[PDB]
Amino acid sequence: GMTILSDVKALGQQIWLDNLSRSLVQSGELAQMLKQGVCGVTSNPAIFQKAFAGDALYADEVAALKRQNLSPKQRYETMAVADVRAACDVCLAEHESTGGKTGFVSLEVSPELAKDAQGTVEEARRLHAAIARKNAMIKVPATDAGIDALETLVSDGISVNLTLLFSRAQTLKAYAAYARGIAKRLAAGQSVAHIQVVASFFISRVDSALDATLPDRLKGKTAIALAKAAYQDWEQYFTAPEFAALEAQGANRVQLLWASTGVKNPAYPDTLYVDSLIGVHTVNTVPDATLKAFIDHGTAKATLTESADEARARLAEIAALGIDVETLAARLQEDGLKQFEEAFEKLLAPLV
Repeated sequence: GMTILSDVKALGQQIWLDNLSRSLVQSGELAQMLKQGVCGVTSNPAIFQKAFAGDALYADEVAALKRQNLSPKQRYETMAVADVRAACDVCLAEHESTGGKTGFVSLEVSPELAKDAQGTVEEARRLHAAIARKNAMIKVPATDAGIDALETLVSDGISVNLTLLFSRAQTLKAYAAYARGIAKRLAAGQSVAHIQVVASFFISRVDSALDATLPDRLKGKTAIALAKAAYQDWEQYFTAPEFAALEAQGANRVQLLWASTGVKNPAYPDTLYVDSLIGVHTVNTVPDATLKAFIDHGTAKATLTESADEARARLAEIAALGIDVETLAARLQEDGLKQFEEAFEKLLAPLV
């Protein structure tokens, strides 16, 4: 039942909605979610493509914007920034109530910037200013250029959702970049206590890539095993003396955020990923059908740290089979970028 969201909060995990649209906010639905236990919102270009195509409240806004001398991208950004502003306003009471730890809304930069660190910084600073809300996160793909940009943006005091992570190694590189940016601010006497970063580590796409060729004892296990190992890495990195010296001065840890947590394979229970990944100081962003499945028949238990030995043993067998999860991660990141660019070009066409 609905109280499960609060039960998961008591276990230390925030549940965010992996959807955004003009009607979600305007209808009052988001506000009612923010009072039932939902704690934030994520978007991406595919989410906006679907929203723009299906939500009747965009029609008048597009007609208005087509009367102005604007590029398709600016028309999109005006629409998306307006949705994000409005959602931030709905989430602001939640955000302020925790000292700025919850109640975030994320907006992703253009996919074409993913390998351009300077361009990413420029667009992220611009979108941060355009939204003009303390609870907005700018969402940046975790390419090498994105990790470069993360350090700069953190040093600028901007909260970031670093996305398209599939790799434990790349996630550790992101933590190090974050820490460098925090250290910069502390050295300059600048605030750090409101800077929040999440590392959006993708789940279902790993199983989708591998399961058809895995042996039976591993089908549907790899993504969860990776996530459990990533969380062990997180505990080690953020408790170490190096980070503790920053946390003592007000720095926040990065948090892992489980993304792509809708189940794609009908052979697995629809709550598999949510049920399996609950642990303290994490986030899980879910699509609306998964949110409703979890409310209906999910389970709130601290599963993320259970049986880490088995997770390791499974990852050892994945390697034994010749699957290099680092090569896989790079391929999944590049393919996610291609898919997001396709979605973005698809949403821009009707805005010409």
